[PDB]
Amino acid sequence: VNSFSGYLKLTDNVYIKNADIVEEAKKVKPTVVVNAANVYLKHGGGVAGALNKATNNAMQVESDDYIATNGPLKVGGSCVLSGHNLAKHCLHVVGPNVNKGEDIQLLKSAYENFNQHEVLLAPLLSAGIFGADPIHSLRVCVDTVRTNVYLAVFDKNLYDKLVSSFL
Ligand SMILES: NC(=O)c1cnccn1
Repeated sequence: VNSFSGYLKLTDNVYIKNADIVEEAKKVKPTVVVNAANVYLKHGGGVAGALNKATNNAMQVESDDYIATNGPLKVGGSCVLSGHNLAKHCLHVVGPNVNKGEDIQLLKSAYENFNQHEVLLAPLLSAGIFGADPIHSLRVCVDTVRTNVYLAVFDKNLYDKLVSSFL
């Protein structure tokens, strides 16, 4: 049993809810929250901007030190950093950004990072300002992630479309 509440069960391991991932993280304090990161860990907008704002910019300070030491992530890659006030850990995962012309086939590689964690609170990778079709992102998630993932969808309209179109 875990603390996640109000989720619709899509599969054996994938759950979904219409929710603000910041508000959900603040309530649950999950072991892992996933950030929709870019390779530079520049948390300017979308899930990343909202998560970083909720940490009072501590996520960005930590991230800048990580990049200064290690250099940029790969598209499809990830790193584990602090979850600050939101979670124990933040898994920063880089999905392809369609608005930068990145290979959508890298979305499966991105979701494979989730398999290193038994339970996660996450957004749909490459959705929102990353430009991918969120229906596609949910299908790749279900077909790739084997660990238990609780998906928070910010938009109510999109949530209802994801549920009502789910195969
Ligand atoms: N939870 C949010 O504030 C958020 C903002 N932008 C995109 C997705 N989620």
